[PDB]
This record gives sequence, C-alpha cells and structure tokens, in this order.
Amino acid sequence: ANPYQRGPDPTESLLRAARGPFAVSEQSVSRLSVSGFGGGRIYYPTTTSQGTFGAIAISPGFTASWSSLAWLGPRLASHGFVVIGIETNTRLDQPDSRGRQLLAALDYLTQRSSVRNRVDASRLAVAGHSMGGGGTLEAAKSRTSLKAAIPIAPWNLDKTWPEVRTPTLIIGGELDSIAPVATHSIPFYNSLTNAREKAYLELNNASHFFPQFSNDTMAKFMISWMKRFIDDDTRYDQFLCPPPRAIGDISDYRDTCPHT
Repeated sequence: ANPYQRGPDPTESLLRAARGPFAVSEQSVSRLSVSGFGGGRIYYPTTTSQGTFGAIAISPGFTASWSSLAWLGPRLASHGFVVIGIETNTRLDQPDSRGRQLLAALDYLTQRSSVRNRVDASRLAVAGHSMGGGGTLEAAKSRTSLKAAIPIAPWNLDKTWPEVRTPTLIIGGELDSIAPVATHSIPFYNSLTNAREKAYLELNNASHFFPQFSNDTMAKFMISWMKRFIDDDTRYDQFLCPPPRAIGDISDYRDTCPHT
C-alpha cells in the first residue's frame, strides 16, 4: 500500500545486525570526475526487483576523510538505501561549505551518476559527523524538500535552524568535549521549531568519536529514522514512539511523538 516500503517487517535483531537484508554493491567516485565535492563512494542495494530506493549523502568531519565513517556505507545501504559518502573539497572545509557539498553530491547522484536510475530523486536525505553534522543542518536549511536529516555529534557556530522543515534526528555523545551537546546538539535541537518531526538521541558516556566505530544503537535509530521518513515506512515508528527509555546506552532521548 505504501509504494516506498521495502524489506521485511522489522525487529530489534534485524536493526542490530551488521547488515540488513540487501546485498550491497559499491562504486568509487574519483575526485577527478566531479565538481562541487571531492568525490567519494556510492553504496547501493544490488537488486532492482523491489523498486527504486531513497538516497542519503553523508559528510565526514573537520580533518577527516570518508574512511572515518565508511562502515555506515554498507550498513545503511544494506537496509535499502543508496548512500553517497563524500570526501570534501579539502579536509578543513567549514560546516556551511560541507552543506553545499552534500547537496552537490545528491545532485550528482540523481542527475549524472551511473546509478541514478536506482534512486528515487524525490526521497533524499543528508547526514554527517561533527562539522559534517553542521553541514547536514545547512543542507536541510537550503533544501526543505529533503525527507530526513541526521546530524551526528554536530558542530556548528550557527545555533538556530528555524528554516528546517525536514524530519531531523540529532545523535549526540553525552561526554563529547569537541562538540559538547550543551552548546551544539541540544541548542540545535531546541531551535528546530519548524521541523515536521524531530528527535534527540544522546549516547551514554560517549565521546565525539563514537561514529567512527560500528555502533549498533546509533545504527538502529539512524536506520529507523531513515525508514520512517525517507520511505514513509510507519512500521519503523515502533522503535521511535513511544520514545525509548533513557537507560543503558541511552542517556537522554527527546521526541515529538506522535509522528503524524
């Protein structure tokens, strides 16, 4: 009934496994071959029989390469998404620049890439770590048609985001000293007054570098948010609403349930 629904009815175990239910193919994008971002890598479900998929562009942080987040490529793509993980024009690009580069990557993916026919160009998303998470907010501010945004330990000197309409999940690290949640993540979250839905997931005792290593709780919520909002897949609301208890590896969760 939902034309964008993909994959089996979900469970906690399905979300916590190293791969979701789709085999993944990959394609390198050389820096020599694109303008407006530094190239990167595309990850996509090999099969086309279940339809096209939504897509997400993902940015690393200041000083970092895509390899700092590369485990996300196959893991997210294997749940039924096309992922373009970017290298930035230089390692020292600022958040606003990273936002423009995320949009340039989505435009390349849908307009020119050799996997464009696999992507539903109407169902796009952004995510990123640190300044890449700041850039995730910038991209959502510039492109209100984006269906999901996931800033991860985001860093940005711009603290307010009233233009953002996209459903936004901010994932923070409780003990982050580089982008402290009290001055980055939480102010961003409170400022998302026009986001259609939003959530804040705070990982107990986590440092700034929690995303550089496979993290099942992080992946569970990122995948659920992507499913719910990129695919309109209401089956994944079970993991989001009511909100999870702040226990174990979750030190805080803030929500806008119900997701109408």
